[PDB]
Amino acid sequence: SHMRNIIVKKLDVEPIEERPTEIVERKGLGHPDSICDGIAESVSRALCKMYMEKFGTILHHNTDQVELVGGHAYPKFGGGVMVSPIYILLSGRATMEILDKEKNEVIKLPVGTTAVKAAKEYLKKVLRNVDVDKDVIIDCRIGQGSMDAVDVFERQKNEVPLANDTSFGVGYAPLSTTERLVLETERFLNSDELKNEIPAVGEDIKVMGLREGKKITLTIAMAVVDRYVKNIEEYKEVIEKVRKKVEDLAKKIADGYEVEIHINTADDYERESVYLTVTGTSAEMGDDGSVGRGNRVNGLITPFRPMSMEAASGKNPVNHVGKIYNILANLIANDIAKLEGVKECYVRILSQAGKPINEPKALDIEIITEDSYDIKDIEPKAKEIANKWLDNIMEVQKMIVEGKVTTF
Amino acid sequence: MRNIIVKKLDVEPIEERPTEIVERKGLGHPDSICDGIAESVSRALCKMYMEKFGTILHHNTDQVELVGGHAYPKFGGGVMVSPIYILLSGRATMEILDKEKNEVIKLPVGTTAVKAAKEYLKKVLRNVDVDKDVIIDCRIGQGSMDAVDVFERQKNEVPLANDTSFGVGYAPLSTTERLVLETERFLNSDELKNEIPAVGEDIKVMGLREGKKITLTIAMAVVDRYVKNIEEYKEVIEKVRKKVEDLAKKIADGYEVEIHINTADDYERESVYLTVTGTSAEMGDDGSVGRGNRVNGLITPFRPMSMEAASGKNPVNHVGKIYNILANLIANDIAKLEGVKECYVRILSQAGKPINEPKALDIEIITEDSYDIKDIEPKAKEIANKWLDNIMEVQKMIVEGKVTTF
Ligand SMILES: Nc1ncnc2c1ncn2[C@@H]1O[C@H](C[S@+](CC[C@@H](N)C(=O)O)Cc2ccccc2[N+](=O)[O-])[C@@H](O)[C@H]1O
Ligand SMILES: [Mg+2]
Ligand SMILES: [Mg+2]
Ligand SMILES: [Mg+2]
Repeated sequence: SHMRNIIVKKLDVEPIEERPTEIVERKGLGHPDSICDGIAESVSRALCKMYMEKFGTILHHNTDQVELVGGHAYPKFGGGVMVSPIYILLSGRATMEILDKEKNEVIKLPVGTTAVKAAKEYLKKVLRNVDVDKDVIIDCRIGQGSMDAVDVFERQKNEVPLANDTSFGVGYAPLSTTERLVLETERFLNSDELKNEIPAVGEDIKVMGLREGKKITLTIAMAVVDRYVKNIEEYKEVIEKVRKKVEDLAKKIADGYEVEIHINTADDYERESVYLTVTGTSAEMGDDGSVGRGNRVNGLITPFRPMSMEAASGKNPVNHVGKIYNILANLIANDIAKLEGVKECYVRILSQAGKPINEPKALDIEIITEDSYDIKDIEPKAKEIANKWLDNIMEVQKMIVEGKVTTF
Repeated sequence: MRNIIVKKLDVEPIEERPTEIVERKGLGHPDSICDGIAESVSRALCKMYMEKFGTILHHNTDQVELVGGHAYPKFGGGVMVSPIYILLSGRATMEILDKEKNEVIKLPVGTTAVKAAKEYLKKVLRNVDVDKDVIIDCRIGQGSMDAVDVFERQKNEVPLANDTSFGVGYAPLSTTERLVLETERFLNSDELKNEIPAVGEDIKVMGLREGKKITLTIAMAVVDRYVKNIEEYKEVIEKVRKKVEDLAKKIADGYEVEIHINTADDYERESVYLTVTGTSAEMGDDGSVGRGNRVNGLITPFRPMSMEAASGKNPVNHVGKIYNILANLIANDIAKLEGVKECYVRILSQAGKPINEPKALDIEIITEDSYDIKDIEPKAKEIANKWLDNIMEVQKMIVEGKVTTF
C-alpha cells in the first residue's frame, strides 16, 4: 500500500524502426575510453568489497576519474616493438582512515594498493596481448579521506540513502535491430570463441552502425595484432575472414535488412599504411582515453535516443543517485518492454532531495503501444514493475558491486 | 552527390513538452577547466606548427586530467594546502626526421603546451596563484604512423576524416536552455566580476522546467578574500540573485522563474560555499575532458547529443570537432527558415573519407503548423550543401577562436 510519483503516458509517435534513420556506436573493451571506464568501475567494486569485508557496509568514494596516456610502439609484420609503456593515472577519492574517539583507535584501509591491484587485474582480464608487467604503468593519485566512526556506525544500518541532490536518469527498451547488431558485433568480435579462431583480432574494436531505411551500414575499427600477420597479404585475409563472420552474424539477428560492412576504412594498402598494432589496442600509441566519453550504461552511444551525460563508471553505488537512476531506468524499461502490447518504452527518473532515493520526485514512463492495445491495460503492470524495482533498490546496489549490470 | 537526408519529424516540440532538464558547467568548473585547457593547448600547437612549417601538423590534445587540490577557506582570505595537479595529455607530432642530415629534430610541444595551459588558467581564474596553487605536468606523446599518414594524405587538398564519428546540432535554443546558458555567461562576464569580485568562476547552473515553471539551481563558488564575514557572503548571494531575476525577466517572459543559489549552505554553522581560488578544484574535486558541456555550451538529456569531446581535437581533420561545429552551424541557418519550428542535424563520417563527404548528413525538421516539408526540404538541402562547400571556413572559425568547443 505504498504510493509513489509514477507517471504512465501513451507516447503517440513513430517507433524507432519506422523512423528512416538511425546512428549507433559502441566502443569495445580494448578501446582506450572503455579501458578507462572499466578500470574506474573495477576500482570502485574493489573498494566496495574492501569496505564490506571490514565494516559490512560501503563507505564514501568515487573513482570515476581515470586517464590513459597512449604509449610508444613500432608495429611490424611478424611481431613489433613496445617502446614506452601505457601510462594510466587513477584519480578520484575514497574513505581511507576511520577516527574512533570512544575507542582511542584509528582504522586505516588499503585504498591505494587495492585500487592499483584492481586496475591491473582488469587489464589482465581483457587485454590478451598486453604484458601488464612491462607494457603498463598504473599510477594513483586517489585522494584519501577520513571519517568519524559514528558515521560508520550510521552507515552500517544500511538504510536506503537520502537523495542529496536533484538528479536525473534515463533509459529505454527494447533495443532496435541496428542497436542490437552494433552491440552483438563488438561482443562477438571480442568473444573467446572468435579470438581462438582468429587471434589476430585485437580487443580495441569500434563499431559504428548507420541505418538508412532498411539498409544498415556497419563500419568497424579493429586493431590487428602484428605477431599473427606475417605480411600485408595475411592482414587482408584477416579482414576478409572477419567480414565473413560479421555477415553471418548479420544474417542471424538482422535478417530482412540489407547489411553492408566496412572494416578499417583508413587503411591504404598501396602505401602500406594499415591498422597494425603490437598489443591489439591503439592505447599502445595511436590513441588516449579517459572516463565518461564512451558508451552509456546500456553499452551504446545513441544520438536518436535520450542520453545522460553523467559518467556512471567509478561512481559510488550507494549514494550517487545519477548512477543508480541511469541503471535503474534501464532495468525498469527492459522489464516493461517484455510486457504484452509494449512496442517501445522510455523511463525517466528524477530525485527528490532530502527524500530516499527510491522515493523519486517523478518517475516518468512513456509507452508506445502495439496496435489494438489499450495503454490503460498495460499501465497497472508497468507501475507494478517500477514499484518492484524501487522496493528492491538495495538489490540494485548489490548487482552493481557484483558486476551483474553494465556501466558502459 | 552528397549524402544529405531531410525528414519531417512529427513529435511534440521541446517547449510544449511538460519537462525539461538543462545544465551548464561554468568556466571555473573542474571539467570545463579541462576542456578549456585542452583547446588552449591545441590552438597553441597549431600556432607553433604554423610558425615553423607554415602548416598544421598532426595532433589531438583532447586529454586533460585535473586532480583536485586542498585548501583552507577563511573570511578575509584563506590559503591553499595542496596544489591542484593537472596532467596535459593527448597525441602530437613531437619530432621530425631530417632525411638529409639523418637526424631527429625535436619540436617544442612540451613547452608550448605547458605555457598555454598556464596562460589559460590565469585567464579564467582571477584568484589562482599558478606558481603555488597548481602543478601542470605534461605527457603528450607521438601519434601513430597510420594517424599521421591519414592526416597528411590530402592535407593540401580536402583533409581526410581522422575517424569514424558523428556530430550533432540543433536549433533554436529553448527558453530554459537560453536561460541556463546566459545566466552562466553573464555571471562569468568581466563586467559582473569587476562589479562583484566575490563571484568565483566555478558556476554550475541547472535548469529544471515543469510546465511554465523554471527552477534555476546555481552552485557558485565565492572568493573568500572579498567577503569579511557571513553577512557579506549573504549580501553577495542576494546581489547575484537580483541580477539573475532581472535576467530571467528579460529572456524568460511569461514563465515563473525560481532561483536557488548554493542550496547546501548552512548559515547557522557558517558552513558555506567559500573558496580561496574561486574553483571547487581546490576542494578535492576532479575534472577531465568531455565530461561537461557540448559545443553549444549545454548538457541536454532532452536533446540529441554526441559523446565526442570537441575541445583539444585538431581543427584540420578531426570530425569529432568539425562535424559538431558544422552541425550547429547548419541547424542554426535552417532554424531561420519560415515554417521551421525545430531542426536537428546529425553528421556522420567514415575514417579516411574527405571531410566534405560525410557518410550521412541527417536533417530532421519539426514544421510550423500548416507548412509543407516539401517546401522546406529544398532550402534545407541548399543550406547543408552551402556549408559543405565552405567546410574549410569551420577550421578557419575554430583557429581564429570565433567559436566555442564547450
Ligand atoms: N589505424 C586505425 N584505423 C582505424 N581505426 C583506428 C586506427 N587506430 C585507432 N583506431 C580506433 O579509433 C579510435 C580513435 S583514434 C583517435 C585519433 C586521435 N587519437 C589521434 O591522435 O589521431 C582514431 C585513429 C587513430 C590512429 C589512426 C587512425 C585512426 N582512425 O582514422 O580511426 C581508437 O581508440 C581506435 O579504437
Ligand atoms: Mg576518445
Ligand atoms: Mg565531473
Ligand atoms: Mg570520438
